[PDB]
Amino acid sequence: TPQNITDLCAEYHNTQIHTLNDKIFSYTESLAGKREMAIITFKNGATFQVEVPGSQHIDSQKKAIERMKDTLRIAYLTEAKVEKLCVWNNKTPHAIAAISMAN
Amino acid sequence: TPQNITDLCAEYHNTQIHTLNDKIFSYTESLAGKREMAIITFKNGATFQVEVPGSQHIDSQKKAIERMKDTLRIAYLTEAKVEKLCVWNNKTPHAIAAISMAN
Amino acid sequence: TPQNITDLCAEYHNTQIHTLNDKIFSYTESLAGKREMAIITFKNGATFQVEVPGSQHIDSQKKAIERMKDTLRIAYLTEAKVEKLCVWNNKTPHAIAAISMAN
Amino acid sequence: TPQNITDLCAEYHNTQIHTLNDKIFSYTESLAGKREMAIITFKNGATFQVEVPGSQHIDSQKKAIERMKDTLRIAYLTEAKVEKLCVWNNKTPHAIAAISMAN
Amino acid sequence: TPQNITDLCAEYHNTQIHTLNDKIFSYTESLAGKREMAIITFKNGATFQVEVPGSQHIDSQKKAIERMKDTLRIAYLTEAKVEKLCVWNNKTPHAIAAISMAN
Repeated sequence: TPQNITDLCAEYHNTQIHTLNDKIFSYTESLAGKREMAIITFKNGATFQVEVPGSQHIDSQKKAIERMKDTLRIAYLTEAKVEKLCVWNNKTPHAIAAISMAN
Repeated sequence: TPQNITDLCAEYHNTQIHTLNDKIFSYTESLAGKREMAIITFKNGATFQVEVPGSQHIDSQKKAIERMKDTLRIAYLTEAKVEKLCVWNNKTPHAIAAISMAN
Repeated sequence: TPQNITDLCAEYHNTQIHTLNDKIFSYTESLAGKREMAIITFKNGATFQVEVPGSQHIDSQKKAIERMKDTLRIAYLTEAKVEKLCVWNNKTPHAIAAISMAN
Repeated sequence: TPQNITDLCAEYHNTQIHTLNDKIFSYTESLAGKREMAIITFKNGATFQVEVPGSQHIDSQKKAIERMKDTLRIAYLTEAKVEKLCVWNNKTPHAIAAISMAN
Repeated sequence: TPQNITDLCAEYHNTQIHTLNDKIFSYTESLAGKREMAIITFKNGATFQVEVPGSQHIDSQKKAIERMKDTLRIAYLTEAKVEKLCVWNNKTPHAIAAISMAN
């Protein structure tokens, strides 16, 4: 059972860590059909998505996808520094699997 | 697989982008029957709705409609700048499909 | 499709607008059986309730009732100014149908 | 239909009102099995619980129990003053039925 | 019922109290399949998890697990002082059973 985001990220294929150490620059969310997703950017130009729930996700990820969008919204609004994102790099924008926040 | 609200908005019929770059001026919410909806305005006089869930919405949009009203409420209370709205222009008030928040 | 709370309120019988332009003075919440409700007051004494869900409510109102109590609690804690309430005046306390926040 | 927490409390057997007019001193919450509950204390030592959902509860109370634990947490974190609690007397700690918050 | 986290903790096998009296240093959460979990750390090096929901959990614990991750995120973002954690010490990182917050 992993002790940090880097070790967690390494348990999966097609992932990587992006280190941001910065607040979120913009937060976007959509209710449009088949694009029920969130998109965040950072001032360095990096863009990430929380994917639309799909057949790629198992049932236990459903609640966590919803939570992640909650987390990104409040992080954005509080200007919380994002340390790292673990992302799947076989999607464009890279798809968020995990987030760490630290000052 | 869009990277921003403008490219997302462009995937749908009967939509357009409004650029606000302003905080929400007023936030209204109703629990009355058949009008379970939210309405927001900006100081420029613009009015937008989150529509009552209906037959025009597929299942996956229902959860995202609830999220959007949560987003608008907290955006309003924190005086967060709304960058852009993607809206359907075949409804009055124009109906929100997506929001971006920046600055 | 309503442009504002006054127009929305006018679509229903037994309603009226109260214009408060003030923050909520007190917030009360109960989980007692058959009294699962919220009550708010303003400094002048005017009292309003979010009614216990009952057979007068259609299914779509259930989520909106829960949303309204969430809204009143955060409005209270943030000292947000309530502009207007649309209420049913065939109940005591008058029962909230919609709320507008501005200023 | 009660105007305030004192009148609501008086509708029930084994209840009493505690007048605190003070912020929550401590907030405790548990996910351990059969102890899925919250406990709060005030600086005077008075201690209160939100009971684990049980056969004493009716269905309409389930969502309100969850809401009450939400309210207690955010009240604690914002240092909001608690005016009164209506509690059941026949449990230790006394079990919260209702809360009022006021300036 | 228990009046405090220490008494609550002692009701269970394989638990202990950690006394932190410090804000959370880092907050991590994951939506990756089979690792839908949260991890927190403190400046003293201590690391804790909210376990992925599984067969060891009774159904009533499920909502409480989701609540705990909510609480840890907001505690982190508000820099709220964590007093104590009750944990299962038969897991690595130690698994959170309960939390107490006090200033």
